[PDB]
Amino acid sequence: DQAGKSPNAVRYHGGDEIILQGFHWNVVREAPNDWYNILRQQAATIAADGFSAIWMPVPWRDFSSWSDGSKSGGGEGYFWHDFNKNGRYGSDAQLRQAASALGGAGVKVLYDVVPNHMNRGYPDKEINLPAGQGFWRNDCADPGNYPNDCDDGDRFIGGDADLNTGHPQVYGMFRDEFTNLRSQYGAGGFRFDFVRGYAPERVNSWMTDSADNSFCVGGLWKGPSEYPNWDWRNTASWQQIIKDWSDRAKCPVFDFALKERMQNGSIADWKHGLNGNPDPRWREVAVTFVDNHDTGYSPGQNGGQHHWALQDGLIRQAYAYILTSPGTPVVYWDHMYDWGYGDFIRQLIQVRRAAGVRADSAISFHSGYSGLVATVSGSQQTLVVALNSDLGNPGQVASGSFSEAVNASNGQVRVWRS
Ligand SMILES: OC[C@H]1O[C@H](O[C@H]2[C@H](O)[C@@H](O)[C@@H](O[C@H]3[C@H](O)[C@@H](O)[C@@H](O[C@H]4[C@H](O)[C@@H](O)[C@@H](O)O[C@@H]4CO)O[C@@H]3CO)O[C@@H]2CO)[C@H](O)[C@@H](O)[C@@H]1O
Ligand SMILES: [Ca+2]
Ligand SMILES: [Ca+2]
Repeated sequence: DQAGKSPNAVRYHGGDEIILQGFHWNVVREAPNDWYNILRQQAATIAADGFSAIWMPVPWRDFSSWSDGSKSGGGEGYFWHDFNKNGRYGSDAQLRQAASALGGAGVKVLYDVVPNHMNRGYPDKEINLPAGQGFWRNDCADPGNYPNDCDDGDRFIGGDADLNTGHPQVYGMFRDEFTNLRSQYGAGGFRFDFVRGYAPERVNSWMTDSADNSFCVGGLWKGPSEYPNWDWRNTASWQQIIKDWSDRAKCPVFDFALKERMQNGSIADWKHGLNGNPDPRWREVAVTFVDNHDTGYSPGQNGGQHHWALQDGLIRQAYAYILTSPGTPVVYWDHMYDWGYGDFIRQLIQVRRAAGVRADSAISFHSGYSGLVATVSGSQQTLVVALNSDLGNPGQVASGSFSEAVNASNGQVRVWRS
């Protein structure tokens, strides 16, 4: 495990990570208080599958609850009330065992942290911040979903649960918890939640103070049309918007540019995600994914959230693309362990590693065929990737002696290594 910072000091940890999102939206409903026991038990498997890191659910207990017609949710971690680790995923004790088992097997533990808001209203909690002290966004005049004097970012829905993460005491509180996660819960890094909610610069601060040399990733889902008309971002590409967050937080960022192309364009247009960017300083900070707990389905109730789900006819192509290309790939728990894509994914992980493909590896796109046709310059081998293409042989697009590495879905997924 190579471990440095990128050339622009972004915390990509060697640019060689392969991450597993370790949960789906309905875990708290399907394996109540049993999730950490399940991970402990699966640690060796996760490690053998080839993952170098795992994105853990929020560790802070969440006993929230909501209902919206047929829709229902709560307890998943995004509306926590305390730093107490005895939540719906399992106890503190189990968490410790789980992180220890993962860590021992050589899988880094990345915690999902939610600094933007908390469950203000929860009656029995250990963290009680009174009103009128500047701790809350709503301590200030709250015009609309725009930064206010009590919160330098967007608000979460109503904004009544928004924290002034910039308040010296609120900042300090998060900072200590981050340090706590690293020293007693074996944190090798963090996934920063709802990043649009507070300044990017705060994320760099936090990382600097508690885990400067760790891995970090920001979850920024905000399209151009959500910025004010006068803002440059209102006219920028998805790529520019996320790259800008990354420059400021000094953390890799989820590639929502690739996700939007996967949902709205053709497979040939997948080349316009951050990860396909010709400048290595651009593509290396991209954290690729096919679906997450928000965008995809989940086993159980209501099929989870499925806000921007990738259709099944493209799941193999999508994994083939992310696992063989630049940026840092993320595998969704369900595709891997629930839905039967596990074998195919395992094969690609092996291909990626044998080729020595990394965050900054070069990628070239070949124009004369149908589908996506790309040449990837791994540090050990060159890969030719042809997805839903009329390409006949790797030699039509690259110099060298190629061997078939992968051939799935009636040749819709073809990968060759030199
Ligand atoms: O007190 C503040 C607000 O509280 C109430 O909001 C409810 C919402 O209406 C519910 O829908 C729900 O919210 C979920 C959200 O549905 C779910 O997607 C998840 O969101 C995360 C997301 O996973 C994550 O990836 C990330 O980037 O950001 C999101 C926020 O962290 O989790 C949310 C919280 O559980 O629950 C909230 C609170 O219970 C109320 O309705 C509002 O009026 C009020 O302002
Ligand atoms: Ca690394
Ligand atoms: Ca906010």
